[PDB]
Amino acid sequence: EKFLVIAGPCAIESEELLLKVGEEIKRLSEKFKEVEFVFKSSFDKANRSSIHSFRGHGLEYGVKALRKVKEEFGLKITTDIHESWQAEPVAEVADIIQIPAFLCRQTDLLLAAAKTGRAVNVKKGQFLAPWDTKNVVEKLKFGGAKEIYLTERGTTFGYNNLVVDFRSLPIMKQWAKVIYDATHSVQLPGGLGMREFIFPLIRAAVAVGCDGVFMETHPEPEKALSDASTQLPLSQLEGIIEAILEIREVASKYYETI
Amino acid sequence: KFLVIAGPCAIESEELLLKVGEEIKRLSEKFKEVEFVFKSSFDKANRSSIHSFRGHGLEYGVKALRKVKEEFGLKITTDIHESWQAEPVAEVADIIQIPAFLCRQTDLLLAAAKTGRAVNVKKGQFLAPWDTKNVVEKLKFGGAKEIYLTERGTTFGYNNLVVDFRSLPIMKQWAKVIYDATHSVQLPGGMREFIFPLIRAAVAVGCDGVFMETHPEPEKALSDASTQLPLSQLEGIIEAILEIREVASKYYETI
Amino acid sequence: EKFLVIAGPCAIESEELLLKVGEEIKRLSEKFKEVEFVFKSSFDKANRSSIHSFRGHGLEYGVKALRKVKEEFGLKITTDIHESWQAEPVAEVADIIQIPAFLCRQTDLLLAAAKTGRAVNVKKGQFLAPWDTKNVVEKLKFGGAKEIYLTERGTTFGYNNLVVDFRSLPIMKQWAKVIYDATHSVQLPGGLGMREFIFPLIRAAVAVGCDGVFMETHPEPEKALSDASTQLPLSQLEGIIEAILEIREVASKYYETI
Amino acid sequence: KFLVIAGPCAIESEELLLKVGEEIKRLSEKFKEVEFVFKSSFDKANRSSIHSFRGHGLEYGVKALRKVKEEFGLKITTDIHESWQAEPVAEVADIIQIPAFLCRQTDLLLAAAKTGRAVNVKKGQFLAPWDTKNVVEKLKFGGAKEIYLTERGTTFGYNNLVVDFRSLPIMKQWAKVIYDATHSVQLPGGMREFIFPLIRAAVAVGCDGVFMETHPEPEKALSDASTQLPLSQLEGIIEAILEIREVASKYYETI
Ligand SMILES: CCC(OP(=O)(O)O)C(=O)O
Ligand SMILES: CCC(OP(=O)(O)O)C(=O)O
Ligand SMILES: CCC(OP(=O)(O)O)C(=O)O
Ligand SMILES: CCC(OP(=O)(O)O)C(=O)O
Repeated sequence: EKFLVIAGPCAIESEELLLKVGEEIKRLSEKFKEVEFVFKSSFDKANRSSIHSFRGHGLEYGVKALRKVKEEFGLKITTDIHESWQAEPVAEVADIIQIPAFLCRQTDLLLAAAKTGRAVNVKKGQFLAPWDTKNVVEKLKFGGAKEIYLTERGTTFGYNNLVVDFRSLPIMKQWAKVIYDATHSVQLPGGLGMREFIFPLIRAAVAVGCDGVFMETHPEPEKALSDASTQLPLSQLEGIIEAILEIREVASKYYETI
Repeated sequence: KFLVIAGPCAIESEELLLKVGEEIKRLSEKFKEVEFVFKSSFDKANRSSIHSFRGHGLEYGVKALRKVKEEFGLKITTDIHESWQAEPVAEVADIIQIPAFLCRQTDLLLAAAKTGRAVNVKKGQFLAPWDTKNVVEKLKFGGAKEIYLTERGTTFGYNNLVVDFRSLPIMKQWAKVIYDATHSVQLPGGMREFIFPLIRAAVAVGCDGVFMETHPEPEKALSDASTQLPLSQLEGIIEAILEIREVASKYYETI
Repeated sequence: EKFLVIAGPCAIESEELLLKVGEEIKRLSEKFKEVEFVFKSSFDKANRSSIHSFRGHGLEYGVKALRKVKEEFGLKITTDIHESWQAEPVAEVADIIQIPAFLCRQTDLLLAAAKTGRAVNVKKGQFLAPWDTKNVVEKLKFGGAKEIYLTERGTTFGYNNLVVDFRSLPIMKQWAKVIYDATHSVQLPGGLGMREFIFPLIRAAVAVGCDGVFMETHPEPEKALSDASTQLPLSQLEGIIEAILEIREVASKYYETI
Repeated sequence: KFLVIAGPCAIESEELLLKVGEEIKRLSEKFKEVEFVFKSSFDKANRSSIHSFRGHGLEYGVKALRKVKEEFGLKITTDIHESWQAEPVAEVADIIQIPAFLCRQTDLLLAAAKTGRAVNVKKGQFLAPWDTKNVVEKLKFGGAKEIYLTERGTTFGYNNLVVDFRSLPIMKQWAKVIYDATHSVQLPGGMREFIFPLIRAAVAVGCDGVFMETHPEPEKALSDASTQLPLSQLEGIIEAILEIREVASKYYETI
């Protein structure tokens, strides 16, 4: 099946930033024709740890910016919602509506996304066990969602640390397509992440077997207004994608049937 | 004064709230040194299953809670799940409760703070004790002056929560601390036998209040049936923690 | 029942150190007649993280020193063993043979301690679940142990951190007397512990209900050759004991029947 | 060359070792680029129950292992549990294995190092990856020159282990790293369905070898019956990880 690569800057710092990253993602989409690229960027970081951290420029501005990326590059779009009322307006541009990890159990939010007719990707909560995502999928199907994804992004392991239990991939695959979040899984919650572990863990993900990967990427991560310690330098995206496609190919014959 | 937040998990009916409200009113008159706050949720917005009980809506809930306050003169507290709910809930709620999964949702915290009411945030199962400092800062920036942080367990492997009592003294540095005796022993996706033992630990360590879900017939409760405390056992547990607190308070560490 | 207080310097730095601490423990034993005091000190720290850390002066020297404490103060003695051959020689002086947390599953060590006729106290491994101590007790009873204790000393919680799940107290009480280790439960494994949490957690232990407490104490912890960050200053011992006896008394009527 | 440590969990009989040894010898001839090491324990010294199978003793075990080496020319490895066992086990064991629960026992490590043999330490379920540096230092101080560290899972709540693959690159800084594919999925006090998936992850991340318990009829094994790999499936898994390693190795990070 066509492998999914969800990538883009963590936050919509500006429409300019989006177009710059979008241009590169479009270039890669022309090279890796076996991959379905989906451009991602949040119009609002509604759960920052600090009240002083960057959040965004609003839903209106964000949707407009994402619409520009789609119009200029013909790329599919995904962004996350935080409250039920945002589902409808976001659905006007987003091909995939993303549900934040902390909100994976909020029934009304899931239902709001599901009734839009768009695909829905739920980030698995850091508090959730793999088998408990079955009910998350059930809620979505109940709400009308026909294309559902579950994203592995790490599990609470002691304080300010996340561990990736790769057994979650084959478990969740039982009821939905599975995406591996390569950048959030190495973040150290409330720590201030370890970028040195992004590549090795993404290699593990495709060796185990998943339906796609999620990666935050920015031209200059150190200057990012969010996830500055974990966003992947844009220039490194192509090489990482080539590597995972190669590993996926050689491991694919061994992927177990669900 | 020591706070005791109690009531049925969900507003299954105003009748249920009245029955429980009558008992909490009685204890309220018996333990004058304790500040009682009646609690019940108008909506269980985060149930695991789509087929589980959620409630009768916000309007019916605020109505029933209004009835408890008017008929018994008890303070009220209930939780909100989206920003728009803050204002209407504040009409009756003396303390607005923020769900554990939603303790990092900035707009929900700000919305609650804006009402002028007290705010009690359930510490997320994913949050470290020291990371609650930023939660308090959001509420203060939002205008809140009476702020509570509630210990309700931390993710410990799958489908299990552990109470790290070191959290009580840590969180006390920036807010009043409440110990949730019923959700702390629940097994996500619990054991009532551990409720009393751990609540005794909480007061021995030192906290500003305790939170307990109580129901006349927990077995029939439409929510948290395995952990809600039988109404008839509430008085005994309250007297027990007051006695333990009386002796232990001598040793509570300064701030 | 008579509450147990197991206390003493972590390691047998010298026979002098033992006598100094022993004198204070003897004084307290005369005051707190409702408490059964047991003097503790390790003749060898056989599991230090670093090869460069202090271990001890040998079994022979240690046993001799402990024998001096018992002879001079009439105090019961306890120390830990690391290999089966040490059980017999240690049993000559130790009233209670202690089994290290990492070795709580080593069948031969438990059996070696059990056949001596002495009481045996097993530190619950940081990897062990409360209900899995039932088999530990079974092994001991099988080996002839008639007086058995299980000691709560924390559980692995992420990296370099331990958490005390107080539910373990009533669970383990089902099959053995339970001791709460107040100083090791706050240590941060391979961290370099937080002494500020020793007192609050010990208060929790007696409120929940246990059969005794274990505390490492040293005249000048900062100068200790082991557990310098967690050993309780000797001058603070009396006050801590008074406090837990007071809390135990008021909470005792509520202790659940196993 | 890549290391593959395999064999039945316990020496249930020299006959069993011979049957498994014959297959490992065959694969040894098929995969010349791989260094095979035959493994089996002469004693399961840490069983949960006093009534569980331990083995036939050290003498019978070393005897059977000697038979495997002599009859097949395969390297040998078995674990020790007390210091005195190091010398006699070293008579046949090319690699002395240190149990996970015993990875911090200084005298056991030194005893193993003194024999002059290679030493493979199972990382304790309680140990952080970076804390294995001190384990290596003990062995070096003891005279060991060939040192391995084996990833076998970390305590994750109760009766569960999680494999934090970040450990592979971290431990590689100071020793050769082996991934234990069978114990990493066992549930303390497991699921065979996760063995292959995680071993694929291990080679994709990068390691120096893999450890696998294999038995002709795992269902009848007297130890780790729920996780031992059926002998007939070993060849396929080895070929699979060699292919994945061949492609993935291009991306292994430098030291
Ligand atoms: C909050 C934002 C976010 O992800 P989580 O919900 O998994 O943390 C994101 O991908 O932008
Ligand atoms: C969801 C409801 C709830 O608490 P948590 O947010 O701590 O789970 C409650 O107290 O009703
Ligand atoms: C190793 C020494 C030791 O305890 P643990 O086994 O619980 O760590 C002790 O109390 O001396
Ligand atoms: C006990 C035996 C054992 O391994 P651990 O020490 O990792 O559990 C083994 O590989 O035989």
